[PDB]
Amino acid sequence: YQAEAALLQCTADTLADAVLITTAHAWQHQGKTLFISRKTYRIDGSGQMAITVDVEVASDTPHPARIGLNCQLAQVAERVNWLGLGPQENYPDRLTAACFDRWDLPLSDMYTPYVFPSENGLRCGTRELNYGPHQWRGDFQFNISRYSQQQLMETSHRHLLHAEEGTWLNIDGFHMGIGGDDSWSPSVSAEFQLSAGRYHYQLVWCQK
Amino acid sequence: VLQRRDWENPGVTQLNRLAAHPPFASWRNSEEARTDRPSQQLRSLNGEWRFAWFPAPEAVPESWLECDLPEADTVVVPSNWQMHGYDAPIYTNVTYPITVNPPFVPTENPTGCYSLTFNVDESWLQEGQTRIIFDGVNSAFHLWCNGRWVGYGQDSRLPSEFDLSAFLRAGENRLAVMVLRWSDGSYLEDQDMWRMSGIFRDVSLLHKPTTQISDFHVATRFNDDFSRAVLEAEVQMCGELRDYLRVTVSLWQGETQVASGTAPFGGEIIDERGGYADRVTLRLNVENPKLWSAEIPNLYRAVVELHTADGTLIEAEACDVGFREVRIENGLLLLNGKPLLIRGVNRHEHHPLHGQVMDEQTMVQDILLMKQNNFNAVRCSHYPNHPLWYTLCDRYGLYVVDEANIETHGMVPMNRLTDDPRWLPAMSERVTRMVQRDRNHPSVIIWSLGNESGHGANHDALYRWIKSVDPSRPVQYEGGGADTTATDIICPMYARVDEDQPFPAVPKWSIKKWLSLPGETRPLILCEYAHAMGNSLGGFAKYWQAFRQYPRLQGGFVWDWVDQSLIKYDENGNPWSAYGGDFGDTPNDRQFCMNGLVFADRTPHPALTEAKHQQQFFQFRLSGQTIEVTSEYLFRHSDNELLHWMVALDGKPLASGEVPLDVAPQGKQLIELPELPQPESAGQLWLTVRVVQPNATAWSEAGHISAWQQWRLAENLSVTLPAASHAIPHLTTSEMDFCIELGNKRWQFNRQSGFLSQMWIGDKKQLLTPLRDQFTRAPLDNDIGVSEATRIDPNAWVERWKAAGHYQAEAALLQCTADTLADAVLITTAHAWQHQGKTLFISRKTYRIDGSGQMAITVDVEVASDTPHPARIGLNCQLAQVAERVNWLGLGPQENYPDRLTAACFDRWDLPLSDMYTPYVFPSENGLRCGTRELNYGPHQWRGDFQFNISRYSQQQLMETSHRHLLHAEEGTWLNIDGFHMGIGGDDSWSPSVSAEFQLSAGRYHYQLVWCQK
Ligand SMILES: OC[C@H]1O[C@@H](SCCc2ccccc2)[C@H](O)[C@@H](O)[C@H]1O
Ligand SMILES: [Mg+2]
Repeated sequence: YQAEAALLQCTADTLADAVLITTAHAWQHQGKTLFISRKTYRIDGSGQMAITVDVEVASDTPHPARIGLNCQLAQVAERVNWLGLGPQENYPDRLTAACFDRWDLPLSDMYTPYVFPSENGLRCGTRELNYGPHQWRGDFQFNISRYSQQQLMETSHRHLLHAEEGTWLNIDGFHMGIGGDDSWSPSVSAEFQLSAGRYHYQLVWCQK
Repeated sequence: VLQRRDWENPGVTQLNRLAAHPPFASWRNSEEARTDRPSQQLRSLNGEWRFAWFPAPEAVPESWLECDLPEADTVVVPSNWQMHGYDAPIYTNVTYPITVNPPFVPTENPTGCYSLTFNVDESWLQEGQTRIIFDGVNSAFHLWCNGRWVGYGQDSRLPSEFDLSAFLRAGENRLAVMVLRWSDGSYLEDQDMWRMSGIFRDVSLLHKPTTQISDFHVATRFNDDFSRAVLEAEVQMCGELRDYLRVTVSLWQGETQVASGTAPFGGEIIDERGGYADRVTLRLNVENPKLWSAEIPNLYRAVVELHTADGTLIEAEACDVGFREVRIENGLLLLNGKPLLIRGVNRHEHHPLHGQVMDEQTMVQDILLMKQNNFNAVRCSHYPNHPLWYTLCDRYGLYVVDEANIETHGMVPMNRLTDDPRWLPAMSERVTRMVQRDRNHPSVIIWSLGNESGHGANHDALYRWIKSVDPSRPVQYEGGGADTTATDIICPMYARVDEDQPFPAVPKWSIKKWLSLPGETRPLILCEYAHAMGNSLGGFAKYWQAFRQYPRLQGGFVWDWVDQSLIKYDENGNPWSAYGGDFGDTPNDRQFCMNGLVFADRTPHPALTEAKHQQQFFQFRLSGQTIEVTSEYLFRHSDNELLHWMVALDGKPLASGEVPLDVAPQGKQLIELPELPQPESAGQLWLTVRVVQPNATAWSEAGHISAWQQWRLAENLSVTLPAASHAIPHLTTSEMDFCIELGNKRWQFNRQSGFLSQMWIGDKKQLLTPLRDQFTRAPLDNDIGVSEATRIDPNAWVERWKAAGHYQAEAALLQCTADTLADAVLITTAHAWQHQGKTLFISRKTYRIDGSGQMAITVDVEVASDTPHPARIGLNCQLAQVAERVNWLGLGPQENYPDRLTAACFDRWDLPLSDMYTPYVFPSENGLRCGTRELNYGPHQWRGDFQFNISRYSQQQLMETSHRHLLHAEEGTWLNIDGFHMGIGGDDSWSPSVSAEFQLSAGRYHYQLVWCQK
């Protein structure tokens, strides 16, 4: 929760028909490196931005809850449209009931109002997501809402949450299971833990 | 004799054959019996005999009974006559090698005529009884002595004895033996093995006195905690009963007499008519007996003496006694009150030069290798063994399942003969004579009614016969669905751990589910599992996890110990390994005769090390700095055991140490490690522990490793940049090629194919073939199954890959571009693999060549969801150079695959190029190493996270060649580097058996390599 990103590399290059940005970051806590991410951004003449991500996780840190990107978008739209598992909230070890199709819901149905606030509203197996003028394409899991992960963690009751300016988007290449064999001891099975040490995913961000 | 045709009549299995009994030597001195010295009363007739071969028994001339044929050769006995070139051995699995028409056999019935001239001593003919013993003859035979007919025998795997007292004369005597290849007994001997014939075990003469010991049985009973035993010995005599006759039984431990008893003949009253006048039962008390087990094979020696009341010895007999108790209680098989875990293997009697002739030296070699690989049990598949085998298992310590010679696999339905009462006589001789021969051996713990003969009323009758004559051992039988009323143990073959196979009438449930079916209470021990054919034993760890977690899963017997290949010679007289069909035998079952963990010359396959590790007797757990050691021994303390530990950072040793093990049977020991070093340098730290035996044993050398395990400790990720180079690579663009130069190095990319087509260091070309994607492997035996060109099996992996076009698919270029960055050159390619308009795979690659001279390759592959999952996703090329050594940092040192890699350890390994090839007799994909981070070969170095194989043989040549002796080294070296590789399977080899977690089914894959010159 406390680890600070330190820049290792940030370079730019003009190719024939595109611009390529390359970055690398290390996340540290008291001298220990927890994660490294290496990214390329390729912006071509069609106006698409292709993002490639490669992450390494130290074998002796506890497996992380997710590996993804987040940002706060400036705009609020009424509807979310996606091609992926739906229509309800689904997670990697609770997604048999969800079906793959084109789904379309108001932004408020993308938030599950649990009385004790937590991570909520994820959709898995997603190939395309549309929100306002933006479109993301890939093979990912996402959640979209007016509440940051920080605000959900600090607030003990759903009536004390307030909508933030704009919309918080989380796009994950990988997400850990939620468990539930019991709630008083670790219960996420070994096949749902992010224990592989190296991960790779890719996204295209465009304006359609 | 030619008009009765006894070999075509299941009602006649013998004429004039003597009763079965335990092994006898007829000593005439009690000390010679006690110390097991050779007996003058037992002569071997093994050596040179005369032999003639005939196409049928009607072709044997009548003069052969009186005198030697001039056209006979001299041959060694024991032998199989197919091993001397007289006719071809036949390898068939299920189909009978003759027309199925019981009880008739072909009129063309190859016949072997053996003869021997021999002297008999004068002293042998004045007094007593002379008998001849044939330990095994295949398949039926008639015997003559000095021209006169003596008798007839069938059942190839148990001894046949005949009285020769009335036929022998002083001086020169002649035996004549006529052996038939086929008989009605052949219908009950359809085991999966080479079909051979001849006098293939020992021949001997035994002299007994007229008043003699004719049988004896030994039984042991215990109190609740095994602190007091009663040895009960029943002795029977033949000949004239006299009042002065006495029997003494004594029990020896080494040179110390421990117990003794003496009685006159006359048993207790049995029924309204009295008792046995010609039997006696002695009871001997033994306090604190040393118990026999496979861990500690403590033996006593029992001597039985027939003597007169005034003390004159008539004859002595002896055997080894082991005190142990085997019972089933509350659904568990117990030995000496503790539950067994069977580390078993199936073993055939097979030698590559001598066929089915077993010698002592071969038997001892098999037993030492078994114990050295953590096996404790052996199944006699599928017939009684040579009598010396049970003696060696008693002395060294292996549990034995002894099996009757009955298998009728090729019948339709499988129980056609075993449900018929006309075959009940023939089957009962095979079961009752085995029990009368072997019931005194401590190593025999379970009887088996035979193999693969369905379930018939004859099996129930014989199950109940054994329970009544020998209540001290359980009975098992697998036929008719493995859990019938004719078995004490559920004993399936090839049931899977988690997956059901619901066949009609005879389903194979998953073993965990079978245990809990409504009503079921018996223990479960697999009589055959993990078919080891070729490159196999994938998923072996999954059986051993289940065996340790479930009490009623008590282990199993691997199929099987040794490959049944034979030796043939080429034109230059060089030996090669041959299999079904290589002798002109037809029909045949080709390479299905090679299922062993060892090659026929007793050299190990790579799967042997996976078996050794899963079967270890010590289990380990790591918690912080503490190792917890658990013993899985039932009876011994760890008194010959030292734990070595070593910590290494990416192959480099940092700390080491030893600790003595002191752990009680089924106990635990905690070992605390010293404060481990904290290095600053990047990389993963690894801890390896190994259990070493400092002293030699009967079965192992000083320094033998019996158990090991490896864990990851702390990791430090590398956060330093590559050193900024001054030089920039130069790009030259022609119409045909992109060419990149830096210093003396040069790379060339072909613009029509889109592959790296050549690389130079100085002026020396490095490649003979372009670096290309590869999605296929030379198919393993488990990929092919029972599929053949005549009869295609559409469900096998090789058939799915062929029908879909994976072997034929052509790469089509979609894109090939080049760009100069600031400090590097970047090449981008894309290819599609097609077959008849369908796209199977797409690969997108980037090559980045920087100023340090490194080439970084990124690969992204898509696989169509409806094509069968590919065997691998990787690159291949043929390098121009041949080097002596391969050095790698990864799992090793032996061949390992994604579902067979628990036994391999991560370290720095270094081997000659030839150890990177596994010479399976049927060629296939082989030699892979997984989990690899760095590979060095000549001047080249590859870095990444990959699996590789390196050799002189292409995947194409391995797929097209049927025998390892026909392979030839290609120019240069074939390298395969895979991001991903499918599992090898091996639950069985005749249906798909690669588990879902080992299939490449994710649709999208990514991997990266760096290729440099260090
Ligand atoms: O080593 C082969 C194995 O074959 C299978 S039959 C099914 C496979 C098969 C059938 C016919 C020809 C070849 C293989 C047996 O059940 C095993 O005991 C073992 O003998
Ligand atoms: Mg069979």
